[PDB]
Amino acid sequence: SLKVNILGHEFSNPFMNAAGVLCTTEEDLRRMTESESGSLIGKSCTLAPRTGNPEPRYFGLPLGSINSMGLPNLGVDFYLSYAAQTHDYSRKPLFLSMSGLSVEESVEMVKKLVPITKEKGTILELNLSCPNVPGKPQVGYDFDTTRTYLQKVSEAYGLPFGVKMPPYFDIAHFDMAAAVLNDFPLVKFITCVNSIGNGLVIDPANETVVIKPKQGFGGLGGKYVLPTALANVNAFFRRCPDKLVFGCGGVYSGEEAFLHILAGASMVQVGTALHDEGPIIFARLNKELQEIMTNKGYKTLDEFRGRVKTM
Amino acid sequence: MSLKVNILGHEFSNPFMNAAGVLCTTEEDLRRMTESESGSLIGKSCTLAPRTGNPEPRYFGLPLGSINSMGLPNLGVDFYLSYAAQTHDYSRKPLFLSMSGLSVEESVEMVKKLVPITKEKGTILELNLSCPNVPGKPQVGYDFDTTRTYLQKVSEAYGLPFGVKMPPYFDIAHFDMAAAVLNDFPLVKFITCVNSIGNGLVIDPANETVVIKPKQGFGGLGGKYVLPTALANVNAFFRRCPDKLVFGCGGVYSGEEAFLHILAGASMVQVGTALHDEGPIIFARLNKELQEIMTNKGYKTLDEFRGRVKTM
Ligand SMILES: Cc1cc2nc3c(=O)[nH]c(=O)nc-3n(C[C@H](O)[C@H](O)[C@H](O)COP(=O)(O)O)c2cc1C
Ligand SMILES: Cc1cc2nc3c(=O)[nH]c(=O)nc-3n(C[C@H](O)[C@H](O)[C@H](O)COP(=O)(O)O)c2cc1C
Repeated sequence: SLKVNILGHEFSNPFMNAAGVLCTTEEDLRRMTESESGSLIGKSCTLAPRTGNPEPRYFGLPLGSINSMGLPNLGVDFYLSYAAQTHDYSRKPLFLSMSGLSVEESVEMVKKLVPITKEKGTILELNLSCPNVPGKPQVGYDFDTTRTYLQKVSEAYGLPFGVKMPPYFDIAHFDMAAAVLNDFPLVKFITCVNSIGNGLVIDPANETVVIKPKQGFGGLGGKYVLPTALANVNAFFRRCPDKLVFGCGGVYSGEEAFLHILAGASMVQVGTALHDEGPIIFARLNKELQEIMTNKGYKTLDEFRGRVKTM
Repeated sequence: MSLKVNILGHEFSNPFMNAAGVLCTTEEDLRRMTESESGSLIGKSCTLAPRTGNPEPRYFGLPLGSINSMGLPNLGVDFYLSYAAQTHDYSRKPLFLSMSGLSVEESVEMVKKLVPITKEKGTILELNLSCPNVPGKPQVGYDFDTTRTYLQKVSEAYGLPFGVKMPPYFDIAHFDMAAAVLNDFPLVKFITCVNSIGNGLVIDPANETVVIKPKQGFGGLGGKYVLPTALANVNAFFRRCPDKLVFGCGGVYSGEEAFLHILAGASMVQVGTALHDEGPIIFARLNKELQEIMTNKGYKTLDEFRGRVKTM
């Protein structure tokens, strides 16, 4: 059994898309709904539509991806209408990611979600980590600013929600981040992690960067990020015992999913690998994770979630 | 054709050296680096008193790199100063020493001891603001107020040009903030980008157990994991600190990666994980591979393409 029971919902399996991959348009979301994924999440949205950064803004790499999309999205009203009128909740639960570029914008957006969450059960993931908007640094790397967002969003939304965090690389930062998150009881899950921000890829043949925005600087995903993701998942799993942790980063196989769950993940998100392979990946992921559990004698994910062994 | 680099008052035969921490802890390590084809070498980050470091296992080689939590094992500052003063053959190549005191008071005492040896022998200082593996000691480089303090106290105590080993940054505001601090210290002549990507976690799916013992399995990542991060940091500081040099460190396994670092702005190129895997023979291979790339492109010197990465 791959089932996950959290937030009052039954999820058929722990897999979903990472925000931003296969979730921007109505057709994208249809394809995620029809897939074997246990859930799905809408593109991080803004109050008004955006077309995003200029091209080229995505480059697939042997070890993953680099991107600077720039939050292209159809605007909050599109995703709310999708959540209210279009999505088939009998197939699977639905998350929406919101990434207002100011606390005021984020507050306006979540207020609109309230009635739809109440009526339909739509779940909010507040994005505190977009690394690709020029002039808008990651909110999650300023703990005073993070505290402000969480306060104002908690007050405006007033229902349980989650947060998408940037990756941290210092034990003191894990402690400081957890201290802020633990002051907000409505934050019921933490998604670790967003892209490793502001990497640079250069093509040796033409001596040129591979993406146009920000002088070539963009978010890294895929195989580059697995050990970082696992560390963040485990660090918050241990520091935030009354919250759930969702794993995101470097998942290409059931084995990586198993590691995320062992580190403490309740749901497992798939970005770069899904971009590479398409939504058929979720069928493969379910099969591979089931095999591993079968071979190890695990009847349910609860038997090993967060049970990574240390020396 | 030439791989020569003229910086810091020296002619380096080529841009390659070890990354601090790899093949540089013992006298025997340092001899092997000196005998290698490397353009330079740097001593293990040291502390005022000797350290044996963390318990085993504390290093694990990976298909895409390495994870470690060594814990700053080193023979103590007096050993490296004595190596620099009496043992090192400067006719072979210049010497850097890395210092990583666990408090600013410790660093000040260490750099004061270095002053006369730098004056006499020309030994170069790299101040480590980024060790991610000592429990309870966060990266100084991730606190810009603390960084300003270290740089003020070390500038005042040492009083000669030196460099800094920085942790990797992942946010444009952080590049801006880091550069604003570094640009206030004229004695900071070079910036080495980057130290390990800190506090990664590797788990073996077969036994469900982490692969290193210290810090519940959390350790710094090196190798293929870090190349795009290293290139970004190199280029970000190359642009923001035009009065300083940048050294590249991270993800170098071949002449191709070295070429990319130099294109991004690197004056010297440091090799960590790949050197740990291959041994000091790697430097001969790197020189050959970089020259081959230059030959194919029609470049005669590094100066022809250093910092000339193109954007769109
Ligand atoms: C093309 C692309 C678009 C993305 N857009 C978003 C987004 O809108 N919101 C968000 O929280 N993360 C976004 N990310 C980050 C992913 O959600 C994910 O955190 C990251 O790619 C790491 O997972 P991976 O290793 O599976 O790619 C995006 C990633 C990619 C590659
Ligand atoms: C075994 C080991 C020991 C290290 N010790 C140090 C050290 O003492 N001082 C330091 O500044 N960096 C240290 N590092 C970081 C490396 O100098 C380098 O910044 C990092 O490994 C990235 O380069 P690479 O990708 O070539 O490994 C160490 C790395 C390894 C693998």
